[PDB]
Amino acid sequence: SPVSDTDRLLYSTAMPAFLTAKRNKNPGNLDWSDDGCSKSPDRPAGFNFLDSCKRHDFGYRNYKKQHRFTEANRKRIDDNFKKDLYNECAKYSGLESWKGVACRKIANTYYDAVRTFGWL
Repeated sequence: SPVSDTDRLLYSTAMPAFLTAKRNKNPGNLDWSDDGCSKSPDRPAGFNFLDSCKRHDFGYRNYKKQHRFTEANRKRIDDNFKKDLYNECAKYSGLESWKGVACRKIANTYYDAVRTFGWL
């Protein structure tokens, strides 16, 4: 099912396994292309936001190719993007008190931006 696999990969798959599925284009039937963070840097202040953007692009591109890119589905995909970004930020310990807090503040800005302009 194109929709059950999209949602599994979007909402119930840890990032490394999502990137593996991406790299292998598996399952082949769906859209695996991306423009990274759709011009906003991929690594703002040197933080890796590209993996989260890749998954956010997966969600947008596949819901559009599918029947369901509504405003309420767009928000579910945007919220999963802040989740993914916060997962990356939480990799700073402990120490980078600092990196984690700065990364989260920029993640909030990236999230705010997709909420506002993502319908384009």
